[PDB]
Amino acid sequence: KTSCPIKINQFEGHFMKLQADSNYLLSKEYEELKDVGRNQSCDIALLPENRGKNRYNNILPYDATRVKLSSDYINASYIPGNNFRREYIVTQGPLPGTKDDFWKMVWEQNVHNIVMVTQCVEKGRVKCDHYWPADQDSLYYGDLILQMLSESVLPEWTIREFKICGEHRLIRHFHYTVWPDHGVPETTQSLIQFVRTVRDYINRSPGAGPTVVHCSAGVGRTGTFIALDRILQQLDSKDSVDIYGAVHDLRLHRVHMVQTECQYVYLHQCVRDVLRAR
Ligand SMILES: COC(=O)C(Cc1ccccc1)(Cc1ccc(NS(=O)(=O)O)cc1)C(=O)OC
Repeated sequence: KTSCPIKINQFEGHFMKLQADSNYLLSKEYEELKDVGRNQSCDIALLPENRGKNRYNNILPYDATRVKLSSDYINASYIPGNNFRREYIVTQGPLPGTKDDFWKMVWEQNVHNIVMVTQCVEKGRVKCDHYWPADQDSLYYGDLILQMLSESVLPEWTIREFKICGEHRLIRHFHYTVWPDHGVPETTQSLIQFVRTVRDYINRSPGAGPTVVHCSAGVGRTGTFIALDRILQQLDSKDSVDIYGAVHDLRLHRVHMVQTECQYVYLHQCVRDVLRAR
């Protein structure tokens, strides 16, 4: 199994079924995805030299799908989307000691858009280094110089633009700030409108490499972001929605994508609201 495609007109009822008896069928479903991708090794991320480069010792990219730096090690994975095979690069939240590698990756891979769906610290627990500059002052990261051009705060996300000088790119950073680790946003609408805003900018980024998405580990809130990005496009696009198949494809690429069942529920809730409203 692989893809479970649902007719738009059937989605609501189907979601109800999954929801019946304390989420019984949904629990069964989320559970079929448990073993997807589990055949794959992570030997490179385990090399001694790379140990300090992983934020979590049990969240490591598959060798088969990892992003290589042109010492080639970053904790990052290529991920297919609705449209192409290297549609996203998914990564952990940079560490103080990996932020130069992360920006080196952004530069080499031609990325114009970065989506961050973690806070750097939540309730005191560290999640992600503050790997861009505090303000308008420029900073080096390895052999790159970065300047923050602009920073617009909104209630639920902040959009920054960076200028990178390498060996003249404008990078847009999309920071959603109210997504609790291991949890889900307080509403469907907030993330639905964030994704739609991000997709709009990605749509307008002619020539861009992969979109970067990260959270803390780069699995749960990252994977939910991307599964949502994928499915909202199917909804505009198609007579079907494939949530199971989105999450399945993600898992073939990186461990634990969509990391709690409640994130999997929340995906179904978002489709349902978009479909109720239309
Ligand atoms: C050593 O680290 C772990 O075991 C963690 C988080 C954790 C949990 C309990 C105690 C310590 C760390 C790693 C982890 C996994 C998912 C997230 N959420 S995400 O940032 O949205 O992907 C954060 C952190 C985990 O859940 O692995 C499956």
